[PDB]
Amino acid sequence: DRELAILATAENLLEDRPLADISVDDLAKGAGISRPTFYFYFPSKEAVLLTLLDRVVNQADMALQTLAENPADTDRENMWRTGINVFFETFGSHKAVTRAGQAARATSVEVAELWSTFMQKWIAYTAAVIDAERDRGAAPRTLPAHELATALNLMNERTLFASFAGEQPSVPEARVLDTLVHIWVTSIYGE
Amino acid sequence: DRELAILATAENLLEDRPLADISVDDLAKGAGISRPTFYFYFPSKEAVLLTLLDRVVNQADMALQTLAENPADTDRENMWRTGINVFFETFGSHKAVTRAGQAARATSVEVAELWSTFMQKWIAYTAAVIDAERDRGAAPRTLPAHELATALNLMNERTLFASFAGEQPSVPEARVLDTLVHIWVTSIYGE
Ligand SMILES: O=C(NCCC(F)(F)F)c1ccc(-c2csc(CNS(=O)(=O)c3ccccc3)n2)cc1
Ligand SMILES: O=C(NCCC(F)(F)F)c1ccc(-c2csc(CNS(=O)(=O)c3ccccc3)n2)cc1
Repeated sequence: DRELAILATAENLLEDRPLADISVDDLAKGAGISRPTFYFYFPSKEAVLLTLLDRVVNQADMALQTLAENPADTDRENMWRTGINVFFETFGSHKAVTRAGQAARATSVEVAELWSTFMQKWIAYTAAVIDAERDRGAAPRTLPAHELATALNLMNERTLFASFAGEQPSVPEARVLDTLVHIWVTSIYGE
Repeated sequence: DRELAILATAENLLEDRPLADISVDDLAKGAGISRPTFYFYFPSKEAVLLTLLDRVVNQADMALQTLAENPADTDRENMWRTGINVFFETFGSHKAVTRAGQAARATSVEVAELWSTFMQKWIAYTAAVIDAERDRGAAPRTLPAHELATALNLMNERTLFASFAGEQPSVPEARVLDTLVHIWVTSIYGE
């Protein structure tokens, strides 16, 4: 639609500059519509970023749902690698939306609440799998599962997103998946 | 001095509202000086937060230097707990400066560079200790030490600061030290 064109324009421009430096007029021009026509689709450029983030977050969530329904046939190291890889590939394929969406957590209650809702969901799912591993005798009962899950999820948020943004310091993007898998597997299966 | 009074006023006000909602006039009034007298001590309210952050960061750094010079007489779990505790206690004793200083990373190159410099230093020291543990045969050679150190340091930044801010999600403050120690010890000593 024109909606999909505004979203694509926003994602393209965000690869060059922050949302602060993008105007409604910029988004309209790229989508081949006028400013008032823009306001028919979105109330604000902040609504455009919220929608972009919502789509990327739901893409990751559905990928993880897909894996949870269809468990891959592998050792525990590859089970966790496959789950972390959802986030690495999904967010790493949308770096500009990731960077801008994280930055908007500071200024938008709707972005903060979106991020908070899905992090809670991914932590609860992490904990449920760690608890399943403990129930079947493959993982030791150490930390409370939900506390362990929370810190591992927060580690992944900061570490993946520092890598994608090329922050100093950061793990290089080509090393970050193996880095996180090591810490997940040792902390989940380690006495 | 009047300098110390401005710094104390800023830290007190930051416990109530963001730097965005604090004026130079607010800082002058609390310190018992006029606005132009304020500008004799600091160029801007942003300089006041930079100085507060610089003092808290250097306090943590010196505490860690103190431990590095005078190694406590304990098992490896208590060695790592004592190091992480520097950050938990130092930043956890200055939550308002922590929150505001992290938020200012987005808008101030000097705050971003301060934070980046010390994180590099703390990661290099982490890696140097992991490498010492590997050299003496107490830790296995798994991940490259500096990559492991980077992800553990970034985990601590996000997890400690989410706890202090009471974010949803977060580990409760009373559980966060034990949570992080578990993940450091298992990931550093785990095959
Ligand atoms: O990174 C994460 N969070 C942070 C997100 C960020 F960074 F902020 F973007 C994150 C990583 C992994 C999981 C997860 C849960 S359970 C599992 C195992 N795979 S599984 O059960 O789906 C599976 C995989 C393969 C075979 C069988 C089951 N992996 C959840 C969250
Ligand atoms: O949390 C950290 N970083 C993130 C900071 C944040 F969160 F962003 F604020 C952080 C935690 C621990 C260390 C560290 C290095 S080495 C050691 C062992 N203790 S030691 O060598 O100093 C020691 C202790 C006791 C006995 C002997 C030696 N601990 C470094 C950094």
